[PDB]
Amino acid sequence: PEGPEIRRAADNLEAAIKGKPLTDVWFAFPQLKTYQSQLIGQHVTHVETRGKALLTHFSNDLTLYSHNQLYGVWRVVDTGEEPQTTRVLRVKLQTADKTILLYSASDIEMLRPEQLTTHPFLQRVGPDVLDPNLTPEVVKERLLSPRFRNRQFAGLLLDQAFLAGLGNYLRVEILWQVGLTGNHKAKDLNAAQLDALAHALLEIPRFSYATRGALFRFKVFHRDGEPCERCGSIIEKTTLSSRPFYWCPGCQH
DNA sequence: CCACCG
DNA sequence: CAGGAGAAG
Ligand SMILES: [Zn+2]
Repeated sequence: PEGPEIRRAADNLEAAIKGKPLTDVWFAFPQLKTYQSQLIGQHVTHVETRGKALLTHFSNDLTLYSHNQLYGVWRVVDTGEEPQTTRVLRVKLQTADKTILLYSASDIEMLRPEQLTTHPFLQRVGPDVLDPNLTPEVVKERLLSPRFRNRQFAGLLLDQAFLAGLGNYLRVEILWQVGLTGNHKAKDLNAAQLDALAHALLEIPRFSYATRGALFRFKVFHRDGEPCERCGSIIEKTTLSSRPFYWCPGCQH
């Protein structure tokens, strides 16, 4: 689950419980139990996302930080319901009609307002690809900036200090869209390619967010052994940056 | 380069 | 049941 999927989840958490008084609050972790009574009768004011970090803001200036990594997932249920699952329950935020449940995530903590800028992940993250205020022109500047112009794309497009919310499927899909392998740096692109990359870094995540739940589809991710829809070569699966990697040898260079 | 499910 | 599927030491 990458930025698009986390923002879709956050939207569903807001539809379920934004603004509604909490009738019960439960945390599995011993260090979070102290906040249960403190949050009963408060409400979620909004669910913010910064890339894959999810920030559940409450009406008393606390914010729950959660990060699902590769395995966490939120579920929305009617209050009192809890469908059988083998997953470990980590957070329950309950209101009169709907409850939200966080399963499996291990990175969960309660933040005071000052920590929204000093928490180690929140301090390092770059601009979010789903932020409508972030433009292709600003992404082009970021690519060409001294800080990032010499970085290889293979790792750059996984690094949340560059653009928050990109993960491996988005890396693979963006590089195929612009015809590039991961072994390039922004300093070496021509202006047309840089512009194409800047646009794709925003437009593919935004299209996935809008339509994965003309609709988003994978062009190469998990399509090894299939013909590329652009040039017909057979898509390959390898590893890149210690993660799987999908690409087309006929049209990515 | 710690942390559910062929 | 070792190893595959976001991020930091
Ligand atoms: Zn191709």
